[PDB]
Amino acid sequence: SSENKLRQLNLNNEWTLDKLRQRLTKNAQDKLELHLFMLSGIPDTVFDLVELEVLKLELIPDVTIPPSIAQLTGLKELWLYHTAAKIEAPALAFLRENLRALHIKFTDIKEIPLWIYSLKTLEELHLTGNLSAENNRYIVIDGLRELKRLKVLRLKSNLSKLPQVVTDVGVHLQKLSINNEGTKLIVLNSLKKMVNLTELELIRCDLERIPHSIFSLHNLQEIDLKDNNLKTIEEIISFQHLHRLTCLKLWYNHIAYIPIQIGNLTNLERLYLNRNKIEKIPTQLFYCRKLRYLDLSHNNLTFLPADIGLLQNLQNLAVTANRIEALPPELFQCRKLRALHLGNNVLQSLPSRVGELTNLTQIELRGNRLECLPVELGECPLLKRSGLVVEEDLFSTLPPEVKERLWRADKE
Repeated sequence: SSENKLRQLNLNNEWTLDKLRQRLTKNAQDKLELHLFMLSGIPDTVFDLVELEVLKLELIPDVTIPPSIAQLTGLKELWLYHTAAKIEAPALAFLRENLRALHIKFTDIKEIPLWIYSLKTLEELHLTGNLSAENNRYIVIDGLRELKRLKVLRLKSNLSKLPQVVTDVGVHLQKLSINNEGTKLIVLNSLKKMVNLTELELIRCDLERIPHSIFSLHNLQEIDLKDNNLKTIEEIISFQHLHRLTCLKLWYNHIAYIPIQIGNLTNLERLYLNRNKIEKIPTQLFYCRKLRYLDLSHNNLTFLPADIGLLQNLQNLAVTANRIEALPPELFQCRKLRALHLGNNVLQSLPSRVGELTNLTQIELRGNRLECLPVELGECPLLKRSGLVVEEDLFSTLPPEVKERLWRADKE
């Protein structure tokens, strides 16, 4: 049509290849992406960007995805933010055979392309918006069954319950992520069907108690229950049967204590308990002897038990913003430590045994009640001034020789 042609010509003239290349971004996931927003359509010059991996369209009306999309032979992801998208069969056949991730943020069904359920090779789907209509609960995802290659489903949709169609896709799904924006999710036994899941995120779902369905997910490797108003977590006793569980995130809750049965989660390598209300660490936690990452920051801890020295694989330890008076000497038996986040405590001294931390590259000390610093920080071969985060006057207490080598290490 003549009207469409003139509008398209004008858009192409406004979006030269040089301008598009200046707009490209190497994004956080190291992917080459183009983001377009608030335009009248898609400039045809987009499809000369043959290196593109991610296309993001935001708030673009009346969009038609054209057959030249097949020129983007490395396109893997398409993001549609408030952008309805029409397509003909050649462009769709290309997406059906090559697109790996689809993100859609939508206001209502009008912004959901009916062709998305035919995207037979899709591995990830991310939906942000309400999934239901009158007499049509969860219709937006009824078609998930046809996405037989799907590995990752992310929903940000204020769900009262987990839709049955989700639990049905559990044979092949590997990662389920729900961000419920504080809407209480009721799980009630249906989650047990997602036997292939290795990663589960139930974020901001007002769970209050860890749901018992999780115990049936015997392939789980990682669980994240951020911001669910958890006060007690006795239910972790049943995690002892999840033999592949290596990452437990219960951060950002109201947890008042750590049950001793945490020590039977013996395959834990990363444990995040930061931003809770915990006052002490049970000694049984140190039976989690494969721990590499431990974050207990922003709790109410006064001391670290001597048994922390039994965590021989500990590499990153954070206890920021507690009220710890001193560090046990046994902490420095943890020879693999690389990072020690100790800020905003009430430390009065930093033990001389820090010199034994051969692999230390990062130590945050600010906001403590230190009068001086110990010379033995100079014994840490890999530490640089940029990794020693402390007030300048405290840094000055080190020997000039030590201070010289820390400064050099950065500039070398």
